[PDB]
Amino acid sequence: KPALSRRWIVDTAVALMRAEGLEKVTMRRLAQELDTGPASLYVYVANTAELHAAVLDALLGEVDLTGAEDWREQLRAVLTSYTLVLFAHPQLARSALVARPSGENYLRLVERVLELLARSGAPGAQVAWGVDKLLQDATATAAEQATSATVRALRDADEATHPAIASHMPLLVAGSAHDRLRWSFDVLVNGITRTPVPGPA
Amino acid sequence: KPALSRRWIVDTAVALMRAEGLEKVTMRRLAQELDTGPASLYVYVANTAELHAAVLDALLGEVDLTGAEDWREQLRAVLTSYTLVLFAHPQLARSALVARPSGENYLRLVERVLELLARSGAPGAQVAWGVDKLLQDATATAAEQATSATVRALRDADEATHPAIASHMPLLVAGSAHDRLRWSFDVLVNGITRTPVPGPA
Repeated sequence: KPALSRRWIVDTAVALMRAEGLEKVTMRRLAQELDTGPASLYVYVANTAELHAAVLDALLGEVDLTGAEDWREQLRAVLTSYTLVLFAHPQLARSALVARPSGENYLRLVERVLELLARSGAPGAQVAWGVDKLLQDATATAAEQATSATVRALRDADEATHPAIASHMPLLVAGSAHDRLRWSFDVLVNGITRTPVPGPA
Repeated sequence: KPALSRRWIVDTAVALMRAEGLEKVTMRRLAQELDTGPASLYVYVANTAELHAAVLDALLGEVDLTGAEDWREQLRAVLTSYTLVLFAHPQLARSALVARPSGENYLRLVERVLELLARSGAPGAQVAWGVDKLLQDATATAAEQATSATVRALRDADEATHPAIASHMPLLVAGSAHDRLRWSFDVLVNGITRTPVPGPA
């Protein structure tokens, strides 16, 4: 008869993942693990993605929101360590696009990314929409990591029929995921700081 | 005894999705539908994500690679219609992060995005890495669409404990998915055109 809590449920999910994978972390396997039914757990975590999000949140307590002073380089460091936790758990990146974390560690990540980005001097609307974009970008890139046919098809596209593709090969398919992430960080920071957020559609 | 082909398998997947959803489009339901076994299909489509990618490719024949002359506005139009097909099929966006399409329609989308982006005058490395980023960005945003706890937690963060969050509310959670996508298109184009791609790590 111990009382069911959100904390206990997620601590159990975390332990289940480390012991058995994450493919094993289902609401039914968790209900069984807590000697209760799925309906009980659903009041705390509403679905699989909320549950993966809570587990991701837990894992984000490891990331350094202190340092490894100025803002762009330290921004890049936090976004990298966020990304490195996602690369360790690509299914959590995949689920984070369906439902983002909402626990203390994620709120702390966001507070910090916002703090650093804000030092750029850019207007507040751009820092607010920007940190969403910097987070979504790392998450989308970690999503693509193994838990290619496109690359083959691009190499085989005919210069005659697809001249823009031929024109841009080998670079269209070149670079490490690290190289691409070094580049889109700069692309995004440069764009975020320079692009005003318009009013309502 | 009709001969099995990639085209036939995918045309069947497409018909199965329209009739029954997409949750129903599995390799086993498809093998059954073609009076054959899963092993036969795997030579053509290696997994679920390759299969979703082929179905996404099919659906991309609808997108306008003609127009709705100059480059930035027409770029925005193609990326929008790509995005609108993804918003209709969010699980295809989700799977497209795991395995991108590789068929004729996707190669045509890429050829065209590349053509338009290239008119910016930006160096070729930036147009090559840029169209990947413009595509990944629309795909990540469509992934987040329903096939929030974060928003509640941000509204409830204490000014005292999370001042950067309070500072950036309501905008941190404001805007339509349309508003956000109008903005990141500009953010990305502005950044892509202005950020050189470095050499090897």
